[PDB]
Amino acid sequence: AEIYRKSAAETFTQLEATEKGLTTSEVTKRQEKYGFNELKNKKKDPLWKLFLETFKDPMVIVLVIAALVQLVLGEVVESLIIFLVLIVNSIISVVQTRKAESSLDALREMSAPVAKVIRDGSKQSIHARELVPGDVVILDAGDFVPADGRLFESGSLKIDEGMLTGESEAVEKYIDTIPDEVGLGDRVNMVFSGSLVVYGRGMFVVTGTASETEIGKIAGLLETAEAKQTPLQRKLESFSKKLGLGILALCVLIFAVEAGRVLLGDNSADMATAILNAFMFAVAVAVAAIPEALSSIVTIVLAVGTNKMAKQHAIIRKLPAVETLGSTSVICTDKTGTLTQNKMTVVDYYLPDGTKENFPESPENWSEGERRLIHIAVLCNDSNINSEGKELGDPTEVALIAFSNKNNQDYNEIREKFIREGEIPFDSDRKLMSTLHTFNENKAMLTKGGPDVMFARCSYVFLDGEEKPMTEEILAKLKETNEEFSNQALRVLAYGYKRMPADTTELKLEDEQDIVLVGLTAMIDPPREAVYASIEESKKAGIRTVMITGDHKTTAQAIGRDIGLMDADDIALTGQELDAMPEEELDKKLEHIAVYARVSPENKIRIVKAWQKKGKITAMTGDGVNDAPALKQADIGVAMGSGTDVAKDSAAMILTDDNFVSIVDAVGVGRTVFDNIKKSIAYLFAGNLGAIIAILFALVLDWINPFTALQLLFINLVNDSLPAIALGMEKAEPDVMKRKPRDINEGIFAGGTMRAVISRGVLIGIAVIISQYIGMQISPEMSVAMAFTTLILARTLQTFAARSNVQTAFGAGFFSNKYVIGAVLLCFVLYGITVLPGAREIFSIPASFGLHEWSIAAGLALAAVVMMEIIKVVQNKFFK
Ligand code: BEF
Ligand SMILES: [Mg+2]
Repeated sequence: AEIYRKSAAETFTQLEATEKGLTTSEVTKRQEKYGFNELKNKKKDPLWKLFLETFKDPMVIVLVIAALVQLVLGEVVESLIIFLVLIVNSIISVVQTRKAESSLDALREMSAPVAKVIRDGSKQSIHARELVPGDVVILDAGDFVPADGRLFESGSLKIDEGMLTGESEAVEKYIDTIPDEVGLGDRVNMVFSGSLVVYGRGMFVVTGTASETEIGKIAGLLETAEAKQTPLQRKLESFSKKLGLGILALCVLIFAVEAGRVLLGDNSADMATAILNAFMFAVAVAVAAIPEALSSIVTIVLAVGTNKMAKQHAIIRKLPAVETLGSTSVICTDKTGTLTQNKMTVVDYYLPDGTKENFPESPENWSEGERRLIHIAVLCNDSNINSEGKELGDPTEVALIAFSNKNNQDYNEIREKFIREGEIPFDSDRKLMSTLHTFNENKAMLTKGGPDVMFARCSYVFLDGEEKPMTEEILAKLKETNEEFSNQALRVLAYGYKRMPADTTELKLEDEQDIVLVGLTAMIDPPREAVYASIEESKKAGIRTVMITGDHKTTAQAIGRDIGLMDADDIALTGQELDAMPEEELDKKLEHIAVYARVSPENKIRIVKAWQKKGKITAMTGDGVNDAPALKQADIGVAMGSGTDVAKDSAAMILTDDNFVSIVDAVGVGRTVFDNIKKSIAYLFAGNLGAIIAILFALVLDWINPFTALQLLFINLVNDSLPAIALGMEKAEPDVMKRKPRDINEGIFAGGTMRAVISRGVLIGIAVIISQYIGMQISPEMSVAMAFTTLILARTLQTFAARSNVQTAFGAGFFSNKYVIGAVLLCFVLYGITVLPGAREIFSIPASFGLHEWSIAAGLALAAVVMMEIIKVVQNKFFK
């Protein structure tokens, strides 16, 4: 924050080193003191730590207590089933946590393997690991920067600072000390570790190593990035705490009821039998209320959504990440490589003849001026594309010839038509290269460079021909066009041709006057064709989009206004302004600011953290290294296929096809996934509530347990899991994309879903109560069998009613959800397996369970479902 401001001698004196180098004793003492230039990998959570962390869930705690109670009671099989369920849930959660945590290693491969360091007066290829502040490193083209440092001798050095600015653009490096504070991407006189050197030679003095570097700061932010809780995960945690409190209250009520039946009853009833009955009732309540298959069902629905969006070439590493997309309220975005294609292109153009909007794609129909413009654009080129669009040098020349080829006019044919006869490379202050290649029977010299230099050098122009050198009207029009392009943040290069000499004798400075401007071409990183549609859909979906980019203020403003991110002539927030902004000021000015420019990776993490502080599920989407801290910090991080590997790892999603529409598609798929998950959880907990009501009513009447532990485990694991998955297979709501993002504190049972849960559970419990009463009219074992049958069949047929909370199954399509019908049929098969003579004893179903008792129980379950439909109709007609 101060090294770049200080002079080269000042920072040399600060580090106690000279330009010659440092001795071996000094370098080894400085290596032993805060040395070891490398990104220390985080030890990260071991497997056992994650295992014990997964055991802190209230549902897991209640299930563990129930399993221990069953093991003490002698129910070895049911306790082992509960233990296996807990093992499966913990394994699933730990696997998901490991997949999320795979966003590690910080990509230390970005750091250079070697480093040309002059040590003890000798130049050696010392490995970048053994580098210390004070070490003087020589840089050349194609050499990764080993450590952060300040320039003191650099000859036309250019560094691809694509891991802070996020752009593969060769940033020019000058040794002059910066007198004023500049942004992290504008530090001209300071190299940064992990940034490739594109062109030129340089030699700097290291000022930072390991975590003190900017890539070190990025690695530190990645390591300290908060493991965000998924909105489904946080809703389930809150409802799990509530359900654990409710189950503890239910067990307290059970023990109090039994203690009352003993103390207020008679001394004949032994304490041991009553306490044993209380323990069985409490463990049955725990098993029933806790959905043992809930984690598996949620994981399966999330995997279904992940596969659905992987069909669109968007790999979602984290299973809850699709849900996190569904609950997204803010989409933070990078510009270079994420909004734009990270490929410079020519978008606009101008000639004194005029501008025909879009450049014609037919060279046969091309005008003379346009043809000469393209010619003096291609034959003066520096880059090339030969195989699979391989880029030769700077993206500016690549942009020029890509625009030339995009008009169905291959540049290679023109280059072979007009052989190069000498050229001058870039001359720093002289932006004009002015190649002197011989043309077709004209021997005209062609030039290309910056706007201002071209306009100052020449006075002629190509209006219709060799126009007389007047410089008022054409100059005004040219300047107006250039200023308009600059206001559009369009990079401008002006080209011309001179032919007076027609000799081409030497290759040196020539008559830089009278180059006869024929036109100039605009240039910018254009937004992806899918970006505008994605922005329009996100705004229609209530999701605001925020641009966080390393580009200058002008380019970010132009891109935001191009895609409708900002208002008319809005003002973006520079990275410097954000750095000078206290967190309170940023929070006060967060909704109003929609585009951030010239930001550092820590600035991106700061913006994402601030947006998450406002209770909004932030969707940071990026492709560069600078986005990786923000990708990890965001609740959902979205990467691109062409983005860097660290950005792909740090982001939950990876758009392999770089389709920005896939981001809004993921938002919609996640909304549908959360609707289906809420349907499945509502169904599971309505069945659980029915079982709980039946058990409590049996308790208060001194009745036998409606369902044993094995029966409840079977229902919750194989007879509710399949219908819950089927309801997770539900079709998308018609207005799934028009809904505002769901509240982060909405709760799992909200917006009429709690009412449906309560009604369905109450009716299921009432049916099981009536069935148990009818069974007790026969025998307690018959009561258990018929209560279990009624509960299992009511929960099987509850799939139809749980499809929608306002529209009945008869009216939403009874067979529209083929998964629901398949799950209902398979649950019928499973229940028929239960009433098999061999398996009757396992499910406490006596051999006397005749077809009359089955008919009564099945009719009670069907009446429960019919009354559930009737209650749904009464609810959506009367009160909402
Ligand atoms: F590469 Be970006 F636009 F931060
Ligand atoms: Mg980028």
